[PDB]
Amino acid sequence: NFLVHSSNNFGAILSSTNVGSNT
Amino acid sequence: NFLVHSSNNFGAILSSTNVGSNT
Amino acid sequence: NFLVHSSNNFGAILSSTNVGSNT
Amino acid sequence: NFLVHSSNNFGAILSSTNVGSNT
Amino acid sequence: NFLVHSSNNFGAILSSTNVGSNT
Amino acid sequence: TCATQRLANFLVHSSNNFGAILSSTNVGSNTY
Amino acid sequence: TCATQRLANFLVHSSNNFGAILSSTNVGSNTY
Amino acid sequence: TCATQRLANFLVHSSNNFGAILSSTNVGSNTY
Amino acid sequence: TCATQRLANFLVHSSNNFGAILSSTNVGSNTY
Amino acid sequence: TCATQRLANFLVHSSNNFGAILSSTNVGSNTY
Repeated sequence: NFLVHSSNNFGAILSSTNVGSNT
Repeated sequence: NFLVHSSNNFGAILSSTNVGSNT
Repeated sequence: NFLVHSSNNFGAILSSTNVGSNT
Repeated sequence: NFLVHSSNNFGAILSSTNVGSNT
Repeated sequence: NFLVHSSNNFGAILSSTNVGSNT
Repeated sequence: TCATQRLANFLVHSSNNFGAILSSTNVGSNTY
Repeated sequence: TCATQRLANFLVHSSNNFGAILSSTNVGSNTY
Repeated sequence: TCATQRLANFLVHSSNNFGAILSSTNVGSNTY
Repeated sequence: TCATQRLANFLVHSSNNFGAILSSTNVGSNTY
Repeated sequence: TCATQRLANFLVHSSNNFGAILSSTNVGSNTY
């Protein structure tokens, strides 16, 4: 399909539900 | 399908539900 | 399907439910 | 299916439920 | 199915329930 | 890269949070 | 990379959190 | 990589947390 | 890699936590 | 890799934790 590669960065995620791609 | 490789980084995740891809 | 390899990093995860991919 | 290999790292996980992939 | 090999690392896990994959 | 702490105090209070509350105080320590 | 702590005190209080509360105070120690 | 602690005190209090509370104070010790 | 501790004191208190509380103070000791 | 401790004291108190409380103080000793 669309062949993703994030190569992202973060931090101090809190009380969320989803952090990242989905299919 | 879409063949992902994150290569991400984070820290100080707390009280979340999901951190990463999903299918 | 979509053949993931994370290669991620983190730390100081606390009181969460899920940290990583899911199928 | 989607053939994952994490190669991740962390530490100071505490009072969570799940840390890793799931099927 | 999806043939995982973690190769992860951590430490100072405390009072959690699950640390690792599940099926 | 010059960095140093010499601080006296700090207080925190919260009755019953539903969410979370951080308190970070570090020096020079890069965090991934 | 110059970094050092010389600090006197700090206090924390919370009745009953539902969530979490960090308190980080480190020097030069890169954290993954 | 210059890093060192010379600190006097610090206090923590919490009645009954539901969650967690860290307290990190380390020097130069990279943590994975 | 320069790192060393010369510190006097530190205190901790908590009535009845439901969760956990760390207290890390190490030097140069990489932790996996 | 320069690392050494020369520290005087430190205290800990907690009434009845439900969870856990670490206290790490080591030098140069990599921990897996």
